[PDB]
Amino acid sequence: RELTDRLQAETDQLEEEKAELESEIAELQKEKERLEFVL
Amino acid sequence: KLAAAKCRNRRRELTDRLQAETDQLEEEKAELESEIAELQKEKERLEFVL
Repeated sequence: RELTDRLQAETDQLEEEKAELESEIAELQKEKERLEFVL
Repeated sequence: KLAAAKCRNRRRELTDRLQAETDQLEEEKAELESEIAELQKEKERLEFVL
């Protein structure tokens, strides 16, 4: 289980970055929607 | 009429740029999802053999 943990630790890193991207996407869409629908 | 069309195009320009940025982030997210898959694909090869 030693070689598998380095893999999982790198998976964890990528998952944080992915969550950061999803957070940016949602915020930009909220802004887009603000402009589109005039809110 | 033409002046109203200018403000419209400027916002439509802005909303398009917000969408072009979104598409870029979505591409980046897709690349991250590949790398994750390739890593889990190996965590299973090893865990399988081990």
